[PDB]
Amino acid sequence: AAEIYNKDGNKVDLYGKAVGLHYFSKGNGENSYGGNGDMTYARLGFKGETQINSDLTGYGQWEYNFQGNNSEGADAQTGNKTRLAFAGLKYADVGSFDYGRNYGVVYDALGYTDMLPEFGGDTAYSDDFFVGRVGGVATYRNSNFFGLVDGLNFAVQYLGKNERDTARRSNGDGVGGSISYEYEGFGIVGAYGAADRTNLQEAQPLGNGKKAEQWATGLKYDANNIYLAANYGETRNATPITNKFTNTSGFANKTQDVLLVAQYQFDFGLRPSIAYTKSKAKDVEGIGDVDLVNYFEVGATYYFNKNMSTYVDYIINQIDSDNKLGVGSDDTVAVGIVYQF
Amino acid sequence: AAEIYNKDGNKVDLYGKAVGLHYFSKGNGENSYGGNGDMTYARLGFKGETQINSDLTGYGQWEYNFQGNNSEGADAQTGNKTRLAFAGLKYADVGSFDYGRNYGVVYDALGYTDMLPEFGGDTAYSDDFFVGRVGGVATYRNSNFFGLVDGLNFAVQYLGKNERDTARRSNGDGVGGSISYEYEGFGIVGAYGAADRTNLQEAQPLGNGKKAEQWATGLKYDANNIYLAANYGETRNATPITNKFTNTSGFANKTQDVLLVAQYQFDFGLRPSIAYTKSKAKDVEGIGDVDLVNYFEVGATYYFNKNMSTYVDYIINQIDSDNKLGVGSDDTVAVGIVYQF
Amino acid sequence: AAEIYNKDGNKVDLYGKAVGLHYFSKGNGENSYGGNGDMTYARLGFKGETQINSDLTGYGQWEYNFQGNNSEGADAQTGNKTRLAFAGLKYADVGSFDYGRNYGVVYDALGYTDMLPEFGGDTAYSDDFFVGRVGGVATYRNSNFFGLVDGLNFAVQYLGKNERDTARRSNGDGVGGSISYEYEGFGIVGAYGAADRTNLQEAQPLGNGKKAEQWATGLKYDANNIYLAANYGETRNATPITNKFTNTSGFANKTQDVLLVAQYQFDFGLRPSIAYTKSKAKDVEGIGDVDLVNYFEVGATYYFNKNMSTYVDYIINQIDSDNKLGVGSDDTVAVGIVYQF
Ligand SMILES: CCCCCCCCOCCOCCOCCO
Ligand SMILES: CCCCCCCCOCCOCCOCCO
Ligand SMILES: CCCCCCCCOCCOCCOCCO
Ligand SMILES: CCCCCCCCOCCOCCOCCO
Ligand SMILES: CCCCCCCCOCCOCCOCCO
Ligand SMILES: CCCCCCCCOCCOCCOCCO
Ligand SMILES: [Mg+2]
Ligand SMILES: [Mg+2]
Ligand SMILES: [Mg+2]
Ligand code: NA
Ligand code: NA
Ligand code: NA
Repeated sequence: AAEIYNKDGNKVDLYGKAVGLHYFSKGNGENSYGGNGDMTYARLGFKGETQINSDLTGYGQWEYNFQGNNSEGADAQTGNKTRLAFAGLKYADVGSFDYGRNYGVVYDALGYTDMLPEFGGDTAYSDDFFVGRVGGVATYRNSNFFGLVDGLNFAVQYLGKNERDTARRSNGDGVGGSISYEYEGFGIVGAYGAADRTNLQEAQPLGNGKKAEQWATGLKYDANNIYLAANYGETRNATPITNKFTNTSGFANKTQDVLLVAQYQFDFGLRPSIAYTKSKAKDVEGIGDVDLVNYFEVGATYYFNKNMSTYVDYIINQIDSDNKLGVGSDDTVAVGIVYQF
Repeated sequence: AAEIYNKDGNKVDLYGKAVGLHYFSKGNGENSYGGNGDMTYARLGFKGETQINSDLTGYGQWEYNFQGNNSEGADAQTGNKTRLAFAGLKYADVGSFDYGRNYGVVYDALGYTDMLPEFGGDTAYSDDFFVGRVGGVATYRNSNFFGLVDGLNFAVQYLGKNERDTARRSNGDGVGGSISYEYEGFGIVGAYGAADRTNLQEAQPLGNGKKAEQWATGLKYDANNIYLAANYGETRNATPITNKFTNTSGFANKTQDVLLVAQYQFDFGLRPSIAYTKSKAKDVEGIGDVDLVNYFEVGATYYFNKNMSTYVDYIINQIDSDNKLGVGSDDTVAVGIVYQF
Repeated sequence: AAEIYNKDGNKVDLYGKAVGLHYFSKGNGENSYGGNGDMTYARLGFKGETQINSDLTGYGQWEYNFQGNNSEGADAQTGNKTRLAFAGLKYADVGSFDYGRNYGVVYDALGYTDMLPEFGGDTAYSDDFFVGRVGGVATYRNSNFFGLVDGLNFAVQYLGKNERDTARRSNGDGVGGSISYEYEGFGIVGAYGAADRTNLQEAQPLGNGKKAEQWATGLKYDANNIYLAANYGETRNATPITNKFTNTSGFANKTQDVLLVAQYQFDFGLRPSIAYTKSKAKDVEGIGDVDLVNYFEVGATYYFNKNMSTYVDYIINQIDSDNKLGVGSDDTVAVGIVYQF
């Protein structure tokens, strides 16, 4: 970001990017992984930190998504939203605490493989308990275990109920945590969270139970110009799904999720990527097992410098044309050009 | 704010804050003063001023509210809006003039008690003629009476008609003004404004008449680490109300409004607050007298520095369970953590 | 704008303005050129550029419109939108390429007369193929013809299909280009673009054909404190129209468009303006010829400096009261005060 202020212990960055982005899929993209057409968007945000005393810092962050693929007519606001808005306090060797809209603690694990040029991170749904950005989350984090164990971190998070007007975007009270260890270029992590479901969620035809659960483990290697990561995750009554045939909606009673990525960064800027993502629903009403996501990725980002890049991301979709939920089976390739600051 | 530009007589500040905020009320908060659940939000704005010559400055300001308690789904924009957008000119000892969306001149008085950690300021409704932020307002202000009387200020404001698609947010043409005097830590102020009502407003079942009127007086003391203030106000056909029982809506034929606040700022950061707010509707159709607001406040803000604070604000709601308009009778307590720049 | 960052070859400007703005027209403005009432708005944007090496720069830009004439109620978002969002690369003497939401290439011509204090530029519709801002546009530009011919520029633009939920805001694939030559204070330009229409567009009662076409030529003189410009343009199946009598909608089978402007900039700040704009629809179903726009403009901007200005813009509307499409026939005058940075 661009440091717009640095005095008296307070630093503030404005940050953002403009992403010229286009998806190419068969026909109207209706049956594809990512869709088709212009997908241009921009981001803007601020990130501030104040040194309160030697041991205490305060911080806050806000981040917004502005779609650049809408007309200036009545659809102008489609897909626009606040991504993050939180504030907190960090006290040396004791931990940090923040509250607001922020990443759910299971993303402490899922973030490991969420590194593809355009796609990937498919199981880190927004407004989905602990796996993505979510509102009303209070998060305690500790780095290097009170300063005693270098590389050992943990987090505990309280998720406050959000009774919204859709089952998809709602949640009940919940709690979760994570622990990670980093060592010589490697990181390993485990995260788990459980929460009440709301009545509206329970009322949906797909998915059954009073609690939602999510956990994931991850390994990454991030050194020597290589980035390699693997996630496994499982969820109960937590992953949102829709049956396009019956026009029903709800949550998968269970999923088993696998994500893999490998990338290499050449000195001259090129960063090729390959990945695999498979999210498998189980015990789905009227169906049993059904794939939600299943693809191989081949892509590349070319970095001109830390402000400018382009990329192509090809998704070789393995979902078949007779997927029992109606999941699209066609490939999608994204091409993007990115200015960021 | 953060000064992002200062050359050739032009200074521009970017400013903002991230407010992690949660309300706690009985049950679903449906019958409470403030509601219940996550209430996180962020603000962003700019404020600019150009020195045109020795005697003339130009200025402009824009300010936005981004809710942080919405999902990234279809409710993403709920409660998002521009709070201020105006530009003006100030000519030494003659006065300033600005036009756009800005505070109505009666807020020159009501601002005195609008100082609680989270709540308070209940009668300074937005889009309500002269008491809060409102669109299309042209405002002339004079400080120290043409430079002749230190501490003596006055304002005159023309309110342009806003025919909106709700009675609640509309207004006709109007005019108002205020005068204030500050002396040795004290301020006293009086403000009055009157405006035409629109046909849509006249058509509502609650409230009757062709003119809306609002006035308020205020005293404050702001010195020696103390802040104490009192407002009295009266309105005619101006305060918006709803009868939850009859599902009718409109404006109170009259209100009488009292707001009191007392705060003390300790050197180490703590700023306790106590307050009282009672807004009383009179001659309401089918009812006569009915309280709209009636509570005692006890709260505190802890300031770490000028960038970081936390607060708790407890509203001891005195509205009774049989309030004839259906006003909520339950208490609400807010807890907030704030980073601002 | 305000340069918020300048290190390592990357420069970023934050920019914006607050425009206090009011329109005055007969009655409710329903039958006027511009409407009536408060029209205050604000703009915010960023514009970045990174020097990648001696010959290569990357850049990005985002720009937003925040209306300041809405209430903070349910109409809060009306007329808010992203105006621009794109990123690109410029390689010395070879050209630049950008993609995202940007000006259609025919605006390379229409921009010449789009210089009035408040109005004007009437044929540069947004989301209208090549004449205004539009989504999904890939644009190649060359300055000084590969460095061989000073003042000679050209552009080629690919317009990607946007199938939106309104005919008005949609378009099919298209291509266009422009060429301009500047010399001794003068500029001349020609621009043309053609694109497929979508099925939804073809389905509208007004307008008939599979292709939309737009072209325009322009001359400007911009020197010696004078600004004078002329545009001529023609369109096929491209200009959006509505018959208020039949409540039908679509596109004009053809238009012929003329825009003229002349302005002079006095040293002390005053910049008077006169203009003429006439857009004439032809072969309109059930009507034949009908004027869409037809007015003379007289106005002035007073510049205090590069940050602060005021203006008045008077539109002498020549549309007659029996216009066969229901186009408003009444005058409109805008008064504005502008702070910008
Ligand atoms: C002390 C550190 C705490 C780390 C807790 C997590 C341990 C597991 O390592 C996760 C490696 O990824 C494995 C992905 O397959 C998952 C199958 O169960
Ligand atoms: C870290 C990730 C490791 C994964 C290895 C990636 C290999 C790329 O996969 C190529 C599979 O092509 C199969 C083509 O099927 C098309 C059927 O319609
Ligand atoms: C020369 C300065 C002009 C000030 C005009 C206002 C005078 C009144 O003082 C306001 C003090 O608050 C009293 C609150 O009770 C109101 C009851 O009427
Ligand atoms: C500047 C303000 C001066 C106001 C003094 C504030 C005193 C705090 O009020 C405490 C009242 O408690 C009454 C409890 O009733 C509960 C009934 O459900
Ligand atoms: C080599 C430079 C290329 C320029 C191509 C455009 C040439 C025409 O000049 C445009 C002057 O405005 C005339 C407006 O009337 C239009 C009537 O046809
Ligand atoms: C560069 C532009 C050159 C155009 C010259 C502008 C002259 C201003 O026009 C004055 C026309 O007034 C006609 C009044 O009709 C009113 C009927 O309701
Ligand atoms: Mg279950
Ligand atoms: Mg009355
Ligand atoms: Mg035709
Ligand atoms: Na169910
Ligand atoms: Na009435
Ligand atoms: Na047609």
